Amino acid sequence: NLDQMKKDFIANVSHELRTPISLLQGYTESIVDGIVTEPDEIKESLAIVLDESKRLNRLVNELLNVARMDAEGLSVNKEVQPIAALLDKMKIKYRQQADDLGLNMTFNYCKKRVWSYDMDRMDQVLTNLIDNASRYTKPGDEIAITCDENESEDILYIKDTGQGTGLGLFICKMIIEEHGGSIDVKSELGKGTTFIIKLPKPE
Amino acid sequence: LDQMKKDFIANVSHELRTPISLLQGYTESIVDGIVTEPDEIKESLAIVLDESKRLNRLVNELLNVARMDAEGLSVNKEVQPIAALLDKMKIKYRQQADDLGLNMTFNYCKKRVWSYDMDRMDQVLTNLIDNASRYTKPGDEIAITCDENESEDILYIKDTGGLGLFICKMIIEEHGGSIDVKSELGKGTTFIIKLPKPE
Repeated sequence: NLDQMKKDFIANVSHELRTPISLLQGYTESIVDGIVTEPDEIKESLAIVLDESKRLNRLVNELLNVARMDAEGLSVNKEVQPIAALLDKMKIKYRQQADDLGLNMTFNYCKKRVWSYDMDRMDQVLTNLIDNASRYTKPGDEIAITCDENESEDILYIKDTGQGTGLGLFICKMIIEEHGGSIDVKSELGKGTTFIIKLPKPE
Repeated sequence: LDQMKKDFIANVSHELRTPISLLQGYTESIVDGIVTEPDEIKESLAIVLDESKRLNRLVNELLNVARMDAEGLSVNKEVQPIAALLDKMKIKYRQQADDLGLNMTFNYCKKRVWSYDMDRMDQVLTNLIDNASRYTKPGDEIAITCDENESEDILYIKDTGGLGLFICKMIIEEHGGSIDVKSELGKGTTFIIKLPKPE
């Protein structure tokens, strides 16, 4: 039923991208065709144009990450390497967008831990999870990534204080399972959501 | 083919970035009070409008290709006229043919029943017309015409000018048909689709 998931994802994505385009087109045309005229209304219109343009950028980057994840398939080549190297990439990648969205992003208790993972594939996974949290969050919210371990497994928590579709998270689950690991989620309609990634310790 | 898809996404990433950067940058200069004089704002919003149209065209072309890949080789031909398909194309590209200054002509196609999967052929014709739209300029023409040989129905897509085309070929071959391409550098390209007659 992967095929149907892909169809429903594409259907949902089409709507989510067309809507912001139709909105910033209509507001722009409204100004250039002389329908909106009052300075306050021109300014409110342009603020929406800018907001929709930023939302489109975020939607497009999220979709392309899902596309790359899918195109790379199940190819996982784990290397023993610090987990902090991956989290530091996530930290620079989302530094500006966290500013923009008013989000506090934290990376906690991971210093000097050496894990076994595929950097490029886990980048794709963490991108999709952060992208997901960034959808459902508001200014003043937090996205906290925390490391832990049990006797056989390294553990990453991604927590936020926050058919259509699940594909992104379903591909994430496949990549993690190809690491020999697991992913679970807990969500409360209070508080927010936590993803739990477990990966086998380096042998 | 994994490198075809990887190369397509890389190309798509590059082409989407430009218009999105322009929309955001040229708008923000106005909201932040950097670009202020009426002449100036007019020229900036013309760019935003033009780039929003470009983005939309690109997004629709990409999602069509995604839908095509997602349905794989699923073809269920149904016996029905072709004019139903070409009517949807005419509607779907009416506004875009203005935006780009293109003349899209659809010759008369007698309403004999063809045999074809509407949604897969819609996808195919969308991709071929999208393709022609990116190799033309204002003034140019895209003309769709129907023909027949003894055992096949023939659609010609000719204009006066990767992965998408490859999947088009797969879909047409699953109809039991064939796709060919002809091009005289300068004059333009002709795609030739042959489908088995129903009867």
